[PDB]
Amino acid sequence: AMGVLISAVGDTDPFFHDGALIHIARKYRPEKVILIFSEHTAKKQGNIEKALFSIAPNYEPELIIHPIISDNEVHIFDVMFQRFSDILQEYYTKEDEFILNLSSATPQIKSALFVINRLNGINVKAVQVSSNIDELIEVNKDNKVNFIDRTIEDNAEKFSQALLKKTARDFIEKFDYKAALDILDQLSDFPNLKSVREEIRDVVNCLSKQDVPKGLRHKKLKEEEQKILSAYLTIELQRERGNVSESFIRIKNLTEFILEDYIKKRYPGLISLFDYSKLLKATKEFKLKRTIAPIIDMNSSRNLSPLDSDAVKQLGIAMKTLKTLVREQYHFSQSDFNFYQDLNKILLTKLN
Amino acid sequence: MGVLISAVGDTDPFRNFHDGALIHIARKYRPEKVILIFSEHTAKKQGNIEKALFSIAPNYEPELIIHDPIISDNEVHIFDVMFQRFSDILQEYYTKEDEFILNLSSATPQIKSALFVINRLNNVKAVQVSSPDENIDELIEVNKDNKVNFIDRTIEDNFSQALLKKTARDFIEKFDYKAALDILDQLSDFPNLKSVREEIRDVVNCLSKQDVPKGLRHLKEEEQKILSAYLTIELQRERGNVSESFIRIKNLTEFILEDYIKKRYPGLIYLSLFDYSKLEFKLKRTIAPIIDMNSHSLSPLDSDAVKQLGIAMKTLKTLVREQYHFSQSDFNFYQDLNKILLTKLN
Repeated sequence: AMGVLISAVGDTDPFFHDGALIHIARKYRPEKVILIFSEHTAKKQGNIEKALFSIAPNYEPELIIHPIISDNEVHIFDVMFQRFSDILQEYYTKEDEFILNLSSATPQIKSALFVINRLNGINVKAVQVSSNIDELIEVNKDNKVNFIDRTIEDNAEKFSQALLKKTARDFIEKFDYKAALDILDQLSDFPNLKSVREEIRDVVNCLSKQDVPKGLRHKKLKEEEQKILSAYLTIELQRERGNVSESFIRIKNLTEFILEDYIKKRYPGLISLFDYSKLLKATKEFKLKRTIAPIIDMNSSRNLSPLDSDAVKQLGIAMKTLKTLVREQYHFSQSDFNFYQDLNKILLTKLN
Repeated sequence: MGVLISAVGDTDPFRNFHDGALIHIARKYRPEKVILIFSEHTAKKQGNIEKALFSIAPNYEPELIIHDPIISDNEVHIFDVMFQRFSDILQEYYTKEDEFILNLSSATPQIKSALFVINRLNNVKAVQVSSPDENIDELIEVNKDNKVNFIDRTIEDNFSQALLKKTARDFIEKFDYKAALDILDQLSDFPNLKSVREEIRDVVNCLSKQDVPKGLRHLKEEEQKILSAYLTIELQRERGNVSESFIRIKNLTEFILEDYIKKRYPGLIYLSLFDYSKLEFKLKRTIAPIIDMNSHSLSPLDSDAVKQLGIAMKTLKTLVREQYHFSQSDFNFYQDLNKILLTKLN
């Protein structure tokens, strides 16, 4: 990797103490002295060099002269950004660092450098500087090894990630872990990366597989619990999203899973929903038939290739009878019915 | 409402022959809310700026907002300081309903920079006006651009939205309509925007309730369905919802194997797939894999089952095309819609 200072050369460069460029270049000690001079920054072409080189021998750089800058369009706003946005675009800096040495030059440039660096969503440093050719280049106030380095970098989020974060966040809170996941995998290194990713990752993987997610692998009463929880929220979570045709499947599963669970106990089996429906009466069932009814009104009603509109309610009304249904047959908890709410709350706040 | 948050700089109106940034910019884009945050120096020309503004032309005098806090002359040349000072100013009136211009010309250059910084970083726009006390009427009357016909050198340049766009692209390119939708939903107005959304929405809506997308509605009535369901199943596999495939495939075969014996011999004898498997010695060798997926209890799918979710897809795929001639002109619908969509977004 090498360091390229994609920095211009205004009135300040190169000159008791040196100029932002001199300092900028001198302090960061790079391997690419990118210089995009302008109409006035012609003159300084001559000495600017003599400065950069003559600072210290046996420390030789790349001094690449930039399309001269536009003696008129060097105080033009959007132009400044357009030129520079290109200038940055030129040397993409795949595996090197850009020294956006935007401390010196014409206002527009300075502003523009910043907006570039600050915008520029990747590893590229934006920088500032706080305030006889060979003659001056001898008595330079920072012409030694151990000098007061006034160079101080920006150290921002890049703001690229900002949108990324926000935009990925809104999905996690939107209940869309798949969305969130992808968002996140784009996101460049960040502490709470692992915890966001790893978390999202475990949630993702688990859901698809049809296992308990190995996060909500809580101390439940065997598979029947974990799975019974895992499903119970697979449908809930699901219903949260969109898949209003997922419900039917999930429910009709559980509607059975538990249906067979209770039947397995009361009147030990001793052998569809109509198998439930019939079994309900004769086999120590009465109150369960009321419960299991609407549940079994949806599954039969659901059944062509059309989709009713009262079903959009029947789904809802199905859920309460499926939530309520499970609470009875198994005594879970609202503390353990927040699995993902927690996940989201730990998650969201881990994002922040 | 169009409300420009303009600085109150020294070269205000009375800035030579032509009109002066503030008043200049203001006229050009005729705003309804002439937002002005005036600092210590510019505090003098507080009244004048009112005269010129209003005296620019009648039947177009907006309610101007004198900035709530006086600007301090310690933040004149103030670099980042003004950036903050700006940062808050913008935040004060988010007015996502309305739109804003950040007058490039304003006053101290730092405040300028900030005004830019504010605008670049992130609904409201801004453009400066390229170059050429107590005058009052003297200034206004003999104004060099003080007449309806004037040269509009106030020309502004034209990021986050772009980034969001691409962000939302990939989702469409991943075949995630909900995603794409979302990132669109928030997105602002654009030329393709309507269509990119409109279709997206119709496809989500179309996929939502058991019906067939507007586009996909081009075959007979049912054939639309028999097929318009399939691509459902195909879209499924795309985004790893393996769980959905089984019941789609299942519903698929039988919706067809039945709608195939409807005419090839009405028969009576829910009609389970086990029933169809009995009722065509040749057919009963092609729909074997679909009957292989017949045989869970809250349990998961072993590594192998994900294969079955595939051989069956080849079972149902070839099953679709065989019994109904459709052609790869159909089962590219979404392959195209991607390309239409993506082309569109461009």
